[PDB]
Order: sequence, then structure tokens, then C-alpha cells
Amino acid sequence: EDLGTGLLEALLRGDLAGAEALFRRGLRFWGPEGVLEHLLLPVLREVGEAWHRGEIGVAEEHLASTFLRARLQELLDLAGFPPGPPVLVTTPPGERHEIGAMLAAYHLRRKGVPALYLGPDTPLPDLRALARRLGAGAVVLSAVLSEPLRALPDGALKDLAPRVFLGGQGAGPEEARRLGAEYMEDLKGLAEAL
Amino acid sequence: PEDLGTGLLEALLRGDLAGAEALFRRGLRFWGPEGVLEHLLLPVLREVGEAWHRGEIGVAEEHLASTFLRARLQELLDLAGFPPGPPVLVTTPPGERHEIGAMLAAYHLRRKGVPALYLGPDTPLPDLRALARRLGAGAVVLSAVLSEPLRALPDGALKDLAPRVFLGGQGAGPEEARRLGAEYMEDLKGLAEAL
Amino acid sequence: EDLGTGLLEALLRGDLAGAEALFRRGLRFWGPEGVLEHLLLPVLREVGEAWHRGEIGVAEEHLASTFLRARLQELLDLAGFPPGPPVLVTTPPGERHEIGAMLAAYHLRRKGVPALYLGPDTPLPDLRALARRLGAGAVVLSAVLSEPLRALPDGALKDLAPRVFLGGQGAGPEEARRLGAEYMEDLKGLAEAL
Amino acid sequence: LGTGLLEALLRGDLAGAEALFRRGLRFWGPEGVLEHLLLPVLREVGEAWHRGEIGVAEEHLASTFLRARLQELLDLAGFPPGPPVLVTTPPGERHEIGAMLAAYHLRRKGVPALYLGPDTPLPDLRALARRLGAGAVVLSAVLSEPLRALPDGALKDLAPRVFLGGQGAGPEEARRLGAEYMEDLKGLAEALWL
Ligand code: B12
Ligand code: B12
Ligand code: B12
Ligand code: B12
Ligand SMILES: C[C@H]1O[C@@H](n2cnc3c(N)ncnc32)[C@H](O)[C@@H]1O
Ligand SMILES: C[C@H]1O[C@@H](n2cnc3c(N)ncnc32)[C@H](O)[C@@H]1O
Ligand SMILES: C[C@H]1O[C@@H](n2cnc3c(N)ncnc32)[C@H](O)[C@@H]1O
Ligand SMILES: C[C@H]1O[C@@H](n2cnc3c(N)ncnc32)[C@H](O)[C@@H]1O
Repeated sequence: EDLGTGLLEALLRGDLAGAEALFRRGLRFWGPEGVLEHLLLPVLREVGEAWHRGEIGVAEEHLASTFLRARLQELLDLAGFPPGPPVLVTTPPGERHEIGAMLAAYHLRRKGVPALYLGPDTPLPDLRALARRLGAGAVVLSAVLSEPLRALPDGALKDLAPRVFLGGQGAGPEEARRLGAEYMEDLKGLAEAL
Repeated sequence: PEDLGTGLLEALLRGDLAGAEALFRRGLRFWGPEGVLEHLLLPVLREVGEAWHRGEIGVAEEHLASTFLRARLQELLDLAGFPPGPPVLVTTPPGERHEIGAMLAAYHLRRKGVPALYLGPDTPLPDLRALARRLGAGAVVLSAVLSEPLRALPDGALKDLAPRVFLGGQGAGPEEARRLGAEYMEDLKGLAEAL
Repeated sequence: EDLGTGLLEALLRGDLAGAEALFRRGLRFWGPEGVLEHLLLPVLREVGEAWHRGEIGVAEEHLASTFLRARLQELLDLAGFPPGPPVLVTTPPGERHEIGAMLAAYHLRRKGVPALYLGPDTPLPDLRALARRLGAGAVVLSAVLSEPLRALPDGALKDLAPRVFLGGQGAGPEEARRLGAEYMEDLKGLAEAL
Repeated sequence: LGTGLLEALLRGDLAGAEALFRRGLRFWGPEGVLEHLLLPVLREVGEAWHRGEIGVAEEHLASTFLRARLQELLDLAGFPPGPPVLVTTPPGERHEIGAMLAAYHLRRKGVPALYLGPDTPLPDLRALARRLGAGAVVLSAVLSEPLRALPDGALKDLAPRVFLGGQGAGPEEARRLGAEYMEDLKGLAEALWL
């Protein structure tokens, strides 16, 4: 697992070419899904750990996250966008971590589901209005922090779309039930739940 | 055509991303890389903002269009060269979450062979200064869309970020740049010529 | 390696739309340089071998090569073209295979070198005259065939520019030395050599 | 705009040339920029070389640039499905922009013109047209000598219909070779439907 360390080290020195080359190598080794699990995700977690310990600053994290977000968006577009009633994917209001939402939309598209990624931080009434107008079959929410969920009143997610899914590190079964959403433990079960 | 701007937004609003991606590529091929940004990307984003402010569209619709257009620009950014040598750090002031202006600056720089490192938006100044120092960055470029994040900064706050510091955007002006200790830049074209 | 098989089949059946889609697919997966290495080049090589074996005709090679040349030029125009003294890229007189020179120009542009791609088959006096007038720092020559080089006298490439580089299948260290040019093995070390 | 574009290319200013061509496209449109900008420049470049005012390397640079631009327009015109029309040049003819221009005008009228590139051997051209079930073959002749080198009826059986045009071609010569002569690119698609 040299690639994880090397990719991080390449990004931290502002070597985009080297970072890109290391990521492509991961894609070659593990394929699209594999490179997320073994490279993109571990690096994102380590970046958070390094910042938390004071080993790197915010600007370093920004650089790494922006790079990896660009790579995931590539895979997202590579997965394609099929016809039919879309599934809207975003994060609850106040939640600015968006890569979990992108990841969810990615796994849905891989299964032929037209997951529309909106970006993060969408007000619930606006989310519901879009879902209604596009005739969206479902809404998917990624919660990394728990406070944006705790800030919501009971039943807040209930009427967003015919089906409403909630997951992420910030989400739990008890909280999803309170908000009126279906809890999904992992991305594996999310794709099959539809 | 003047239809492409209308066409792209209409496709996005109906959730036709495939059609939207196709219309953008037509713009890219007709207007060129810089052209499609000026004549397609920017006018659509401006209209999206005006339509929301008038109450014609909701926030979720803006999110959809902006996320799409950001993805297109990032695609163009990665296709441009990225030369070796001391980098130029591009970001936005703390409190500024509009990031496409900074992305544009980074892109115009890369297109002229300047190693612009796009960081993403909203970077605390001490962290920005520390990264520039460690990488021996030649310059820092800031895009300010809102004026309030700049006003919240004390005098000379941007002075010691890098050997050269630039400030532009709708939220920026020559007077405010002088107060923060940065060089004001009106347009993206002259930015590359200044380096 | 399946994309290559798929891409060639689409071209051989005259399906340009599918071919363009497949190439963009490979571009998003392998990246800009990667798609040239893992898709464009292996397809071009296989096209050459198939024709030589008598499996495909000239018109079929023509179609695929014209297509792939168009894709590479598309990538070339999207790369940065920095200011400053240019680097002239072409092929020796008598050499009409031009994609190697285009590749060279592309790798240079991606590294922030103002590589001016001239097209193939350029007379040496005219090439020298242009290099002189534009104050070019270097001349880069791609030789696919060996015969065009062998037909040139000793030191024929010596005075083209302050630096002259020569690479490609038709080129070798011994032949580069005789012509008075610097031999370059890899496109990656071409930018560094400047 | 023509003079400036030519001057920009002659000094190796791709950015300036690119910007000037884009202005021509915005002002005159797709067809207009061909007639008012691309074609006049290509002709003047040839005149300039003939007079000794510019060298071959200069011409190459300008020609390669404009070929890239035309190819962009070619792809912008799209490629509709159906029985393809194969477009190339006679054996020995290396000027390819006339053929590209022909393929462009066909596509703008909804005709699936497959551009092969220049210089296709007639038996190979005939074999591909047969296998793809091509409705027609279109040939661009800039020089007359490649036509004069062909025997009577040489072009007759390439496809159900065979069109010949360009500076090197005339009505009598087309008739001799068994091809239909076309003066202007405009009435090419109308003739194919007739
Ligand atoms: C990048 C980053 C940011 C960037 C985000 C950029 C962007 N555009 O996305 C920015 C700079 C905005 C940021 C800000 C902040 N962040 Co932050 N950030 C991170 C970092 C490094 C990675 C985030 C990421 O993309 N992770 C990738 C996701 C996909 O990984 P994952 O959560 O493990 O997700 C898995 C599963 O949950 C599943 N999943 C995800 N979504 C969904 C959805 C469904 C439906 C399902 C089924 C599954 C699922 O997918 C993954 C499978 O392995 C994390 C570190 C970390 N450990 O995650 C910190 C982290 C999340 N952030 C943290 C903090 C503290 C903050 C700030 C408060 C900092 C500050 N003081 O300003 C702010 C809060 C902003 C806000 N209001 O949301 C802390 C959270 C601590 C806590 N629990 O309170 C972390 C954990 C860092 C740390 N180690 O301390 N952050
Ligand atoms: C998308 C968007 C968002 C997205 C951003 C997504 C993202 N990740 O980037 C989100 C949802 C986050 C958002 C939030 C908000 N936004 Co908003 N948003 C927009 C929108 C529709 C387009 C943004 C964009 O990219 N525009 C394109 C920009 C780059 O073009 P431009 O500024 O004219 O740039 C040109 C030059 O300035 C130059 N330039 C830019 N940067 C630089 C840098 C240098 C160095 C140089 C030389 C030149 C230069 O480049 C361009 C060349 O033509 C605009 C509408 C608009 N008209 O801009 C509103 C807009 C900017 N937002 C607005 C508002 C009100 C907000 C919010 C306060 C809304 C709210 N109530 O929450 C928040 C504020 C968040 C924050 N703290 O930053 C208002 C701003 C009004 C004001 N000036 O006070 C606008 C104008 C909409 C409106 N009301 O009409 N926004
Ligand atoms: C397309 C093609 C043509 C087209 C060219 C169209 C165009 N405008 O470019 C046309 C139809 C004109 C053509 C004609 C001919 N060709 Co031809 N053609 C090919 C084909 C299929 C691909 C050419 C190509 O672009 N390849 C891609 C090259 C760039 O890949 P590569 O060599 O592996 O390059 C790598 C490195 O060398 C490096 N490199 C390249 N340049 C440089 C430069 C520098 C500085 C550096 C550092 C590195 C470097 O880049 C790559 C990195 O992986 C090849 C097959 C092949 N294997 O190449 C045959 C091939 C080259 N052609 C061949 C032949 C026989 C001919 C003709 C004689 C056929 C004929 N009887 O008319 C003529 C000769 C024309 C001439 N005078 O040059 C033979 C050559 C055999 C030989 N060496 O003797 C080949 C090998 C086919 C075969 N038999 O398998 N050809
Ligand atoms: C660029 C160029 C080249 C490039 C080609 C690059 C490429 N890949 O295409 C290269 C370097 C290969 C080249 C080589 C040569 N060329 Co040269 N070249 C030119 C130049 C400057 C432009 C060619 C071009 O594309 N013109 C654009 C075309 C589209 O314009 P047009 O012919 O007026 O076309 C119009 C109509 O005819 C119509 N048309 C065209 N095709 C068709 C097809 C159909 C079906 C229809 C209906 C209509 C139609 O379309 C246009 C509508 O307005 C011309 C100058 C000129 N006046 O054309 C010289 C020119 C054609 N070349 C010339 C010469 C001398 C040569 C060489 C012999 C030079 C040499 N000694 O090596 C070689 C021959 C190579 C060969 N075997 O073909 C001379 C021809 C003189 C003559 N004897 O007739 C010219 C005229 C220059 C000059 N003034 O002396 N050439
Ligand atoms: C979770 C991530 O949040 C980022 N982070 C921490 N504080 C701030 C701030 N004031 N502004 C922007 N990003 C911040 C760090 O880079 C960390 O990695
Ligand atoms: C400038 C853009 O900000 C978006 N916007 C406005 N209010 C909010 C909010 N509460 N949360 C997120 N985005 C918002 C709108 O969609 C507008 O177009
Ligand atoms: C190297 C490439 O040269 C092409 N080729 C072979 N003979 C000729 C010819 N007479 N004219 C044009 N192209 C030719 C073949 O298509 C082969 O793939
Ligand atoms: C018609 C065009 O042919 C080009 N031309 C003339 N002689 C040669 C040669 N030996 N090799 C390649 N191109 C040549 C010139 O650039 C002229 O403009």
C-alpha cells in the first residue's frame, strides 16, 4: 500500500503531475471501485488525521480534497447518466462535506440509477420542490457531521420524495427514524434497496 | 449561438445532464476553451443567480447547475498543462464560498503555462501563508465574489502571504485591495501578464 | 485493453460517434497522457500490424488514423500554450507519419513548454530558417521510419537550433550522433532535457 | 481579419491566431469563417511561398493550424447515422483540406460523410465502400496530375455514385474517369439526393 502514502506526499508538496500519475496507477491496479476504497478514502481520512494532529494546515487539506473531488467527479461522469426518474443526492443544510454524497451518487450510477448530484447543503423545501418537479423517485442524503441532523425537527425528511435515504458517519438508525428517513448503513445496501 | 445559453440551462433545469454535457461541448468547440467560459459558463451562472433572486427557481436548481458547471471547468483545468517550478496558490478569502471565480483564475494561469495550484475556496490566512512559504510559492491569487469577507479582514491582512499577492472578483475593488496590502487585478487576462 | 478492441471495431464499422464516446471514456479513466499510451498508441500499432498481415485495407487504416489524429489535436489545443521562445516540433523530410511529433508537442505543452507543432515532413533549410527567425530554443524531430534519417548526410541536423532532439522508432543513439542531434528515448524525459 | 491571422501564425503566436479565428467564428458564423477567413489565408500562404516570401515551415505551421480548426467544425457538425459517404483524395494527392471541406458541407446538410484522410488507393477505397455499403464516394482533387495519372473509368465503380471536384478537376476529366463533376461544395448534398 505504497500508493496511499505517496499520493498524499505528492499532494502535500504541490506536485499535481505526480499525484495524478499515482492516482491513475491506482485505477489501473484496482479499477474504479477499488481505487476509491484503497486510495481515495484512506487518503481523505489521513488528511483529516494529519490536520487534527497539527501535522498539516488547512491549505494542505484543501488542496488534497479538491484534487480527490476532481477525481471522483471524473468517475461519476465515467459511470454515465441513464434516462428515467432521477435520484437526488445532496447533504442536509449546514453540512459542507460533499464527497460522501458524491460517493453515494457514484455507486447508484454504477447500478444504472440516474443519481443527480446536486452538490452539498440544500434547504429542505427547495430540495422537495425540485424532487416533485423532476418526479424524482428518491432523495439521498449524506451526513458526515451529526449536528446538522440534530438541528432538524421531527419528520423533517419525511416528504422530500417517495423514498428518502439517510446515511454517513453523522447518521444513525435512531436519528433517521426521528427525521422520517430510511437509514442505510452502507453504500452496498443503498444500491440494492431501490 | 445565443440559444446555447438558454438551451444548456433548460436542459439542466429538466435534469437532462447528458443533454447538458452535450450542449457544453458544442460551446467548447465553437467558442474555444476560454470562449465557452466567457460566453456560456458565466452568462448561465449569472442568470441562475438572477432567476433565484427573483424567485423563479429554488436553491436546489441553482445547486444542480453550479455543480455541473464547476465540474466542466475542473475538467478543462485538468486538461491544461501543469508545468514544474514554484507554484501560484489560488483560493478565496475566509468566509467566501463562491469558488468558480478562483477556478477561472487558476485556469487562465495554467493556459499560459503558470503552475497555478487551485486549493478550493475559503482558506484561513495563516494556513495559506504557511503553505505558500513551505512550497516557495511565487504568488497568491484571491478571488472575492462577496465584499463582506474582505471588509471583515484587518488592514494589511494579505500583505505577507506571498512575494506577490493579487486580489480580484466582483467583491473586490482597488481601494479595499490597497487596505489589505494586495495588488488589485481587474481582469483574468492581465493576471497572467503580471507574472 | 478491451477499450482498444472496442474502439478499433467501432472505427472499422464506420461508427465515429461510438468511437468518440469510447475515446472520451478512456480519457476519463486513464487521463490525458494515459489514454494516449493505453488506447491511441496500441490501436495505431495494431492497425499497422493488421494491414501488414493483409487483414485490413489501406482505407480502413486511413479512417482510424485520421480519427485518432483528430482526437490528439483536440487534446493538444486544450493544453496550455505558454509565451516565450518556442520549440519547433516536426518530422524529418520524407517522414509523413506525424502522430509521433504531435505526441512530443503534447507532452511538452503539458509541461509548460511552448511547443509549436508544424506538421510532418519539413525541409531542413526551411526548418532552420523558421527556428532562426522565431528565436526557437530547440527543434524536436520524430522519426517513425529509419530510411528518411539514413538518407541524410552526417551532421545534417546539427545547426537547426541551439538544441536538436531526435526520437521515435526510426531513430537510434548511433544515428542521432551521426546527424548531430541529441537522442531522446522517452517523451517523459523530453521536458526535463530542456 | 485574414491578414492578422496570417501574421499571427507567421510569428508563432497560436494564442493570437486562436483568438482571431474565434472572433471570425462569432462574426461570420461556421460557413462564413471558412469563406472569409480560412480559405483566403490558405490561398495567400500558397502564393507567399510561391513568391519566396515565406518558407515551407511557415506554411506547415499555418496549414496545420487551420486543419485543426476545420476538424473542430467537422466534429461540431455531428455525424448522423445511415449509409456513409466516403470522402478522400485520389492516390498521390496529399492536399486534404478540400476533402475535409467537402465532408463538412455534407454533414451540415445531414449527410453522413466519413472523412478518411487523403491519398486512398482506389481498390482499397472500393473495398471499404462496398463493405460499409456506402452510398457514395467523394474525391477532392487540388492537383491535376494525380487525375491525369489515372486511366479512363478508374473512378467508375468506387460506389453507386462517385463525385469529383476541386481545382485540379474539370467536367471533361471527371467524365473521362467515370465520375460526376461538382463545381461548388454547396450543391453536393442536393445532387446526392437527386
Ligand atoms: C475534506 C474535509 C473537509 C472539507 C470538505 C470539502 C468538501 N467540499 O467536501 C471542509 C474544509 C469543508 C471541511 C470542513 C469542516 N470539517 Co471536515 N473533514 C474533511 C475530511 C478530511 C474528509 C471528508 C470526506 O470527504 N470524507 C470522505 C467520506 C466519504 O468518508 P466517510 O465519512 O468515512 O464516509 C463513508 C461512509 O459514511 C459512507 N457514506 C458517506 N455518505 C453516505 C451516505 C449514504 C446514504 C450511505 C449509505 C453511506 C454514506 O461512505 C464512506 C464509505 O467508506 C474529514 C476527515 C474524515 N475522517 O472524514 C474531515 C472531518 C469530517 N471534518 C471535521 C471538522 C471538525 C470540520 C469543521 C468543523 C472544521 C472547522 N472548524 O471549520 C468543518 C465543518 C464544515 C461543515 N459545516 O460541514 C472533523 C469532524 C469531527 C466531528 N465529528 O465533529 C473530521 C472527521 C476531521 C477530524 N479528524 O477531526 N472538512
Ligand atoms: C453558484 C452560486 C453560489 C454557490 C457557490 C457554489 C460554489 N461551490 O462555488 C453557493 C450556493 C455556495 C452560494 C452561496 C451564497 N451566495 Co451565491 N451565487 C452563485 C451564483 C449563481 C454564481 C457564482 C459564480 O460562480 N459566478 C461567476 C463569477 C465568478 O463571476 P464574476 O464574479 O462576475 O467574475 C468575473 C470577474 O470578477 C473575474 N474574477 C473573479 N475572480 C477573480 C479573481 C481575480 C484575481 C481576477 C483578476 C478576476 C476575477 O472573473 C470573471 C470574469 O468575467 C452567483 C450569481 C452571480 N451573478 O455571480 C450568486 C451570488 C454571487 N451569490 C449571492 C448570495 C447572496 C449568496 C449567499 C449569501 C446566499 C445565502 N443567502 O446563503 C451565499 C453566501 C455564501 C458565502 N459565504 O460565500 C449573491 C451575491 C450578492 C452580493 N454581492 O451581496 C449573488 C450575486 C446572487 C444574486 N443575489 O444575484 N452562491
Ligand atoms: C498511420 C500510419 C501511416 C499513415 C500516416 C498518417 C499521418 N498523417 O500520420 C500513412 C498512410 C501516411 C502511412 C504511410 C506509410 N507507412 Co505507415 N503506418 C501508420 C501506423 C499504423 C501508425 C503511425 C503512427 O502514428 N504510429 C504511432 C507512433 C508514434 O508510435 P510509436 O512509433 O510506437 O511511438 C512511440 C515512441 O517512438 C515515441 N516517439 C515518437 N516520436 C518521438 C519523438 C521523440 C523526440 C521522442 C522522445 C519519442 C518519440 O512516442 C511513442 C511513445 O509510446 C504505423 C504502425 C506503427 N506501429 O506505428 C504504420 C507504419 C509506421 N507504416 C509503415 C509503412 C510501411 C508505411 C509506408 C511505406 C506504406 C506505403 N507503402 O506507402 C508509408 C510511408 C510514408 C512515409 N514516407 O513516412 C510501417 C513501417 C515499417 C518500417 N519501419 O519499415 C508501419 C510500422 C506499419 C507496419 N508495417 O506494421 N503510414
Ligand atoms: C497547404 C498546402 C500544401 C500542404 C498540404 C497539407 C494538408 N495536409 O492538407 C502540403 C505541404 C502537403 C503541400 C504539398 C504540395 N503542394 Co501545396 N499547397 C497548399 C496550399 C497553401 C493550400 C492547400 C489547401 O488546402 N487549400 C484549400 C482548398 C480548399 O482551396 P481551393 O482548392 O481553392 O478549394 C475550393 C474549391 O476548389 C472547393 N473544392 C476543393 N475540393 C473539392 C472537392 C469537391 C468534391 C468539390 C465539389 C469542390 C472542392 O473547395 C474550396 C471552396 O472554395 C495550396 C495553395 C492553394 N491555392 O490551394 C498549395 C498548392 C495547392 N500546392 C502546390 C504545390 C506546388 C505543392 C507541392 C508539389 C510542393 C512540393 N514541391 O512539394 C506538394 C504536392 C504534394 C501532393 N502530392 O499533393 C501548388 C499547386 C500548383 C500546381 N501545379 O497546380 C499550390 C497551388 C501552391 C502554389 N500557389 O504554387 N501543399
Ligand atoms: C475537516 C477539515 O476542515 C478544515 N478546516 C478547519 N478549520 C477551517 C476553517 N476555519 N476554514 C476552512 N476549513 C477549515 C481542515 O482543513 C480540516 O481538514
Ligand atoms: C447565491 C445562491 O445561494 C443559494 N442559496 C441561498 N440560500 C441558501 C441556503 N440557505 N443554503 C444554500 N444555498 C443557498 C441560492 O441558490 C443562490 O442562487
Ligand atoms: C503504414 C500504412 O500505410 C498505408 N499505405 C500502404 N500503402 C499505401 C499507399 N499506396 N498509399 C497510401 N497509404 C498506403 C497502410 O494503410 C498502412 O497501414
Ligand atoms: C504547396 C506547399 O508545399 C510545401 N512544400 C514545398 N516543397 C516541399 C517539400 N519539399 N516538402 C514539404 N512540403 C513542401 C510548401 O510549404 C508550399 O506552400
